[PDB]
Amino acid sequence: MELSFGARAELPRIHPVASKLLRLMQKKETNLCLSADVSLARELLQLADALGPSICMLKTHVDILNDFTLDVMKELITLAKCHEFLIFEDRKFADIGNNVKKQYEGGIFKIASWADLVNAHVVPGSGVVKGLQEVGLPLHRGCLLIAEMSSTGSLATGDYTRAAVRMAEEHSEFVVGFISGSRVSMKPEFLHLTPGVQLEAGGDNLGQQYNSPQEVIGKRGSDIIIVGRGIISAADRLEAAEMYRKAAWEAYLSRLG
Amino acid sequence: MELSFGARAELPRIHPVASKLLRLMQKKETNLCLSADVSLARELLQLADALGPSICMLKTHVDILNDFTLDVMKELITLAKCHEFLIFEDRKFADIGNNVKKQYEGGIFKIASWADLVNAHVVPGSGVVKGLQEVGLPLHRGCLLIAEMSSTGSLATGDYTRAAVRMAEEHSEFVVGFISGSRVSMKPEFLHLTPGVQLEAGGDNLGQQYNSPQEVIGKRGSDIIIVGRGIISAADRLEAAEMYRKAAWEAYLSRLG
Ligand SMILES: O=c1ccn([C@H]2C[C@H](O)[C@@H](COP(=O)(O)O)O2)c(=O)[nH]1
Ligand SMILES: O=c1ccn([C@H]2C[C@H](O)[C@@H](COP(=O)(O)O)O2)c(=O)[nH]1
Ligand code: PRO
Ligand code: PRO
Repeated sequence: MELSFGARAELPRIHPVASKLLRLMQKKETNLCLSADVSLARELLQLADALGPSICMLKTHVDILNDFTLDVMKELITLAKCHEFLIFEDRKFADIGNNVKKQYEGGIFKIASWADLVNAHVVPGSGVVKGLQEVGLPLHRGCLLIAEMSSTGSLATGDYTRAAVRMAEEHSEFVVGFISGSRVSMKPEFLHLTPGVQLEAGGDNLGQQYNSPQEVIGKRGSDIIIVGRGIISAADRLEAAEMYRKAAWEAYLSRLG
Repeated sequence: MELSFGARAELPRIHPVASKLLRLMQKKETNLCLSADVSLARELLQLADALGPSICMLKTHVDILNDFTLDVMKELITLAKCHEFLIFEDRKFADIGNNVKKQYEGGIFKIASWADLVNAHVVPGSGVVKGLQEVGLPLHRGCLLIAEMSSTGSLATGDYTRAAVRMAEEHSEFVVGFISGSRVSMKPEFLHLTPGVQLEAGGDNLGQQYNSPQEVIGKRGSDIIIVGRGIISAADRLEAAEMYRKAAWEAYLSRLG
């Protein structure tokens, strides 16, 4: 009884941000999130424009953007609306509730003003979600909980993963899914996004480990692949994005049957 | 065989940042870290100047500082040198190694350029330390690992805490201690800093829980208290800082015997 992305977008308990995302995934035949891990605004915006049609989401990394301004984010929003993708900020919210509330809304980045999605670690307990929600729910935003990590020695396993799933399921008005390596929730309203993805086997020199789109979407049951260096270190980033999109999309279609 | 702060500063395996910190704690009779959770540079700098003599450390929160500039941090460094306290940035590094390396060195904040200490969550595995170390060791910086958290529902317990201690003990060239609620390492070279501290019992509305300086330094064996609202919401923040300093210092002296 596995539903297509387009049918999941209509589920009774679906969050509006998840619904918007699932609808554009189905329309564009993409379940690829670009991890835009670049330090220059011009490169961020040129990638967003050229790859926009091929992606369902762009993961920003504002903490490394040397020439960040709120105007850069305005131009990114224009591209996101034009090409139809969501903006997901990488910042790892992972503090007591009172702190994440202020980190999400304020400072120089004003993340909640432009990010459709943010992610949080569950280690502080559910106050991390409650603090974020106090800013995000009035703004009609969503959050992803980090239930598993792709890196060597990850402690997001076993009971920790189970606690992340429970915290999501109990905060479904704001939490729309997970960063995970696999399907972790049985409820189809939740999105599973998986980083640590490359076409070829391997890793990096600092604990990253890769699995293929076919493995993580097809066998492990995740919904979306998050891809950084597999695309951004390639010469032709458009062609690379298309190879990842086609891989993730076919893997989804084959599992759906 | 519990050693004073001044003797711990001379231990063979002590990290230079820890040694500097332990020496000024002993000299100034303070084991208080101010959590400067304010949004205005003028308030940050006025607190740093007036409370500098009473603290061993100031925990900055640059992600909420509405008028951050690197010049603000230069003026903070002048005060830190004048009054003799370390600068500890609150940012919860909690990503794969390749990402934390860039987050620590770059973007608009350039944290490694001005922060003596940073803290990291251990959930990603030891790549989080290896990535930070690649920037921090050349800069002669130190790191604290979050082994326990003060908030309700914290998952930093049991095997997770044990993994944080092992990761610290195996990366002693860069990791100088812990954010924890108690002594977690038996090795006296490591510093234990404890947030969630107030003179009175209670908590906040978003999962924070408080224990007293006497409990966390005296009974639980921690070295330093981290105090935010107990000081910054008080009318006279200097008097409040002095009450917390005297509480934490006496608790340390009584345990030492
Ligand atoms: O468990 C996690 C959570 C986030 N990520 C983030 C970190 C980076 O920004 C991307 C992965 O980038 P890549 O260049 O594909 O290795 O996703 C991760 O790789 N693993
Ligand atoms: O486990 C932790 C780790 C960091 N903190 C940080 C969060 C805040 O910046 C301070 C606590 O501030 P306070 O106002 O004293 O509740 O320390 C914490 O409270 N608990
Ligand atoms: O056999 C394997 O696991 C890998 C997957 C990507 C290419 N070959
Ligand atoms: O009895 C207690 O635990 C609390 C501690 C702070 C003041 N009274």
